[PDB]
Amino acid sequence: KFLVIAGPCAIESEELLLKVGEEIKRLSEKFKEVEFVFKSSFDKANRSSIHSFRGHGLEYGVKALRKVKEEFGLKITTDIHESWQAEPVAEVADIIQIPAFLCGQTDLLLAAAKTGRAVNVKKGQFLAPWDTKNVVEKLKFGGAKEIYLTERGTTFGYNNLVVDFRSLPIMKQWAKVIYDATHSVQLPGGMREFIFPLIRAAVAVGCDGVFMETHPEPEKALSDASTQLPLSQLEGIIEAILEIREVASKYYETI
Amino acid sequence: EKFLVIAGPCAIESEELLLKVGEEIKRLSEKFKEVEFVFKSSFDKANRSSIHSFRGHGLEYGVKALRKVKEEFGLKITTDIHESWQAEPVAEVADIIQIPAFLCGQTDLLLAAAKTGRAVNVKKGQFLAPWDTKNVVEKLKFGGAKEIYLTERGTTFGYNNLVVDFRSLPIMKQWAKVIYDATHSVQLPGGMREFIFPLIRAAVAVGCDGVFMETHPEPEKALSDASTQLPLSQLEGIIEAILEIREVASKYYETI
Amino acid sequence: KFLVIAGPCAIESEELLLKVGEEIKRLSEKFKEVEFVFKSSFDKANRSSIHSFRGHGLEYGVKALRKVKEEFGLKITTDIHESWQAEPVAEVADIIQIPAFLCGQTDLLLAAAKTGRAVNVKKGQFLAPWDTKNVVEKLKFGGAKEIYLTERGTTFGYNNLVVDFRSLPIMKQWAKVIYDATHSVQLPGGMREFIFPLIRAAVAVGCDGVFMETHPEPEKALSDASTQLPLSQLEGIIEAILEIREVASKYYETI
Amino acid sequence: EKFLVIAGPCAIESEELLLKVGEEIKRLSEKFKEVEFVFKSSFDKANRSSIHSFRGHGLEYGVKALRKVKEEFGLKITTDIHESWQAEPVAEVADIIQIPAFLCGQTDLLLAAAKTGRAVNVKKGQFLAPWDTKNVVEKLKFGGAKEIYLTERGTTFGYNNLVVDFRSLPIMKQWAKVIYDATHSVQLPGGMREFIFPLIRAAVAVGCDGVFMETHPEPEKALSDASTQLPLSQLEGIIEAILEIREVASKYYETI
Ligand SMILES: O=C[C@H](O)[C@H](O)[C@H](O)COP(=O)(O)O
Ligand SMILES: O=C[C@H](O)[C@H](O)[C@H](O)COP(=O)(O)O
Repeated sequence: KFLVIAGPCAIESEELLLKVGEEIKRLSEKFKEVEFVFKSSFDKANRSSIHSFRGHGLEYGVKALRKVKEEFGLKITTDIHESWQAEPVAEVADIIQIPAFLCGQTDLLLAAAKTGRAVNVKKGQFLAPWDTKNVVEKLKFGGAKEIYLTERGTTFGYNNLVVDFRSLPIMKQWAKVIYDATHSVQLPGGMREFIFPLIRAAVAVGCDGVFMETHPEPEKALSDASTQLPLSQLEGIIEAILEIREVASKYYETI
Repeated sequence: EKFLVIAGPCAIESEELLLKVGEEIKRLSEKFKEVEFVFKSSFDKANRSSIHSFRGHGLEYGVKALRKVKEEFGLKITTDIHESWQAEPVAEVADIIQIPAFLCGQTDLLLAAAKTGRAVNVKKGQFLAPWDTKNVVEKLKFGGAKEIYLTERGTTFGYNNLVVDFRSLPIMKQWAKVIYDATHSVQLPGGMREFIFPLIRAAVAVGCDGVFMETHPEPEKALSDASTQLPLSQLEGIIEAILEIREVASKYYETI
Repeated sequence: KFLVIAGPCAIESEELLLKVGEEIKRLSEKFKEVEFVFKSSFDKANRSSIHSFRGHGLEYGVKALRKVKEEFGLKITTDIHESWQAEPVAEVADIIQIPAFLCGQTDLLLAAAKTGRAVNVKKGQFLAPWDTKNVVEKLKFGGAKEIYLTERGTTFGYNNLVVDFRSLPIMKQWAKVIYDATHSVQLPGGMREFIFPLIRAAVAVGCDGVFMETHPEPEKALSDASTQLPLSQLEGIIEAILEIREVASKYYETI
Repeated sequence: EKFLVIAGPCAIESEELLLKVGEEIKRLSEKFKEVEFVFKSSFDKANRSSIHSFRGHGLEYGVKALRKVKEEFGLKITTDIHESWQAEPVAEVADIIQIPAFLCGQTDLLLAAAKTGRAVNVKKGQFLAPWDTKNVVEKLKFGGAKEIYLTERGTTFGYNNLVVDFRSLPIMKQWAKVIYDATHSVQLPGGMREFIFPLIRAAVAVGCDGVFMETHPEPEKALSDASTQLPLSQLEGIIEAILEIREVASKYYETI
């Protein structure tokens, strides 16, 4: 079924995770046709500034995510940054996420694949659509069975990203495709006004799921404040994409 | 608002080809009554890569052929101009005067089109940022244009490649009606037909005021853009699909 | 010999042209090894705003340029924007310049070639280096014998241009290459601080000439105010590029 | 200031290959006394496109081979790290710790290199703007780095292509010494050796603190970057040329 990956950008506190988790649980009950996966990072490994928020550590993060899975019975996903983190994370993560900048790091991919868990690789801003084939092959070599490729924008000049929707049908040739509606509109080193419009495009073209970061009060988020979606708007956007998908799916090309 | 569909053969290879495509467009206009069809075809391809490629049969012949289409089928007409002097004669048959992408900044050409009293559709240059189309519209308004369109046809992305930045649609909608060019946006400067349909679906899901599509009875035999012109028999199905997606997505279109 | 095309961006007045022309004449006498060509546009056909300065017309422009050629005996070059302007311009212009946005307009190229004059085509911001071969062929078809291709930057994201120096050796395969030091640093819709550094790169790589707009008081220019080079700095930059060229020329690849 | 030349085989294919290249570099260091040579070679290619491509013989073997080069030729050494834990062992032989382009933003890796007390050279990411390297340097300084370098190795320009924006050299010089990577800047992601020499000439004419060049006795047989590694016999001539261009251009280098 259609996948929806959502949650707060960073694990600011398990309290925050539980609040967002509650709403995601509710939506989960309202849209039985959709598979929800709760996402949150235990560490922001590449903030621009050394003085910005990174997180509270892997242990605190895995624990908080554990609380969410136990308290709401929701699937979990979080990203790893070095090979050694794959094993401890796979304890609670149903899907291991590979950061865009690290999509080419062979050891990280193999470490993730070895855990037996599903792997979702964010397509690097520097990577061409057809070059993701090699990424998938590495993961298969490492034993991965459930593989996802996430479109999150491509470098377009300086401090700007563009979404080349031709990438969706191309990557679909070798993996399930997810569209990241949050980071695709960000300006490296973004405009929330473009999040919904581009999400509509993604489902009209055809993808296997959408990725969206949401926060009760984006204004106060410790990361991606200007792009995280207000929690109260999540339901409406999901309903909208299911409606558009229902109609457009009739024309999705056979890949 | 009535959705605009601009379609027709890339070039006026012959008056016969035009009537053949025109006949099909006329039939679709009778079916899709919620759509405003505009027949398009260039009397001249002024910037073919090679000096040896087909350009056309001249302005006189072209206007004459386009007039035959309007007279026989009662369809609106659009064609592009390349120099200021062409605006007047072309305005005699063209309901919408098209401004080529490479020429979207030529002040005199814009002014020439504007003073004819006809609608003007400017192809956004492959080098132009979406927010910079504001001054292009300002020039047209200054010149007397009352009905203005901006067409998204891709942006330079490395060498011999174009990418469609759909953020341009809501941005340009701030100052003009927006049209999505489904044919030229997938061509590799100096074409990939498999991406025509998916990208047009994205355009209507995002929200635009119309779509531009070149169609030919037999693309394979086309004298220009043979790789991207849509087979005529496929037009009806594409239009039905974009109307369906437009309908379901419409309640979510943001207000400017 | 090495070509140096210089002059004020636009013909603000024949007075301005004579002042710049005087200095160019002087430099002409100081550097006999260089072929100087005076440049100035009689019309800025694509200003962003309808309210910006365009010029005083073709007649006034051709007349002013005529005064410069007669009073100083300097070669002349100016750009045309529509086919009909080719003939009247060729009366005084030794080199007819084709604007970057119009480098693909067949009739404009043929009209310029038919005049018998030399033709310098500014490479479009949208054009790939290898695609200039077709441009040259069009001009040869039209009778052109002396053909130049000018590097002036390539579209790089929005409102930015990058100079891919690989273009110099590539275009050299079919025409003489000129490097435009002024427009290459401009930000469409620029930083004067990068003009000199990039000029040095151009001569180190290897070109047949340089193009530079200069004005007695750039601060007061009616066009390209932030990028035109102060007249007083022209001599030093020219001396610098001749010195660098003298040394680097030993390594210019055989094309 | 003493010009820096970082050179060596892309990968440590064997300790034998290293000594062969090292011998030539040692000879050039005796001739070009105004140059500070640093021998470079990766103990691991952690991001080859294919899982089937050559990666290396391990960290232990690599450090051992690099140590043999330093001991036998008395040359400075540099190699890249891919994860935080590698910084300590690598710092035992490496005078300069290199940070891969894709990893230029990984805070922990930067911090790990910085606390070793060794110099750190960060390859500017293909996705990073020149002005955004300021925070990368800030992180290193925060971590204890006293000698920092930023290497220009090209920027993403469309698909499978990189362009070198030479404006980056004077921009990055504001906060660190700048090195120009002559090998990777001409490679087509997922190589054009004919552009290596001309672009390196541009780099020195613009002004940099050093150049980075991969060289192999027989590029054709290289296990990595066989298309762009410079034939060893050509190194001397390239170095002489950049020193000559640097000299003549130097009086014109702008002050930061
Ligand atoms: O503006 C021109 C449009 O891109 C056309 O598709 C153009 O005529 C391309 O022509 P060619 O196939 O000669 O490059
Ligand atoms: O960062 C990696 C450098 O670009 C190398 O040249 C890299 O290993 C490229 O490898 P491949 O030839 O497998 O794509």
